[PDB]
Amino acid sequence: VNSFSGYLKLTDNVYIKNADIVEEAKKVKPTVVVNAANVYLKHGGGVAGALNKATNNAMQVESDDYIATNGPLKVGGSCVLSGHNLAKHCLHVVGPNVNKGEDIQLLKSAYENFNQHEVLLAPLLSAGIFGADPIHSLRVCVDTVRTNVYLAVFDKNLYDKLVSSFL
Ligand SMILES: Cc1c(Cl)cc(S(=O)(=O)NNC(=O)c2ccccc2O)cc1Cl
Repeated sequence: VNSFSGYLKLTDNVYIKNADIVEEAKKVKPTVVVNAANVYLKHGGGVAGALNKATNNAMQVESDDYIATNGPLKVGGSCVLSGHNLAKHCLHVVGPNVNKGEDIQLLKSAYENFNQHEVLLAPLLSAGIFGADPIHSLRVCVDTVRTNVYLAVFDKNLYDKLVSSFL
């Protein structure tokens, strides 16, 4: 039993809801919140911009030190950093950005990072400003992630579309 509330059960381990991931994280304080990161951990917009704003820019400060030490992530890769006031940990995961021309096949590799964590609050990877079809992202999520994933979808119209088309 965990503290997530109001989710629709899509599969054995995947749950989906219309929610602002920032507000969901602040309320649930999950062990792991997933950020829709880029390879530079520059949290300017989209989900990353919103998560970073909620930490009063502390996520960005921590991230800049991480990059200065380690260099950029790989597309499809991840790193674990602090969750600040939102979660115990933040798993920064880089899905391919379609508005950059990156290979959508890397979306499966990106979701594989979720399997290192028993329970996660997460957005759909590569959705939104990353340019991929959120329906496809959901399919890859369900077919790749084996741990318990709670997907927060900000847009109510998109949430409704995501449920009604799910196979
Ligand atoms: C960067 C990013 C990611 Cl990676 C994931 C999500 S989401 O999982 O909340 N889905 N939402 C959408 O695709 C969307 C599309 C068109 C208009 C509004 C939308 O909200 C949002 C964002 Cl901005």
